[PDB]
Amino acid sequence: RDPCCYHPTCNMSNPQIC
Repeated sequence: RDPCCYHPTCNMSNPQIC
């Protein structure tokens, strides 16, 4: 998966992935 989507805040900061 995208690295950030395993790390909430990261993907909150990148809705796009997750």
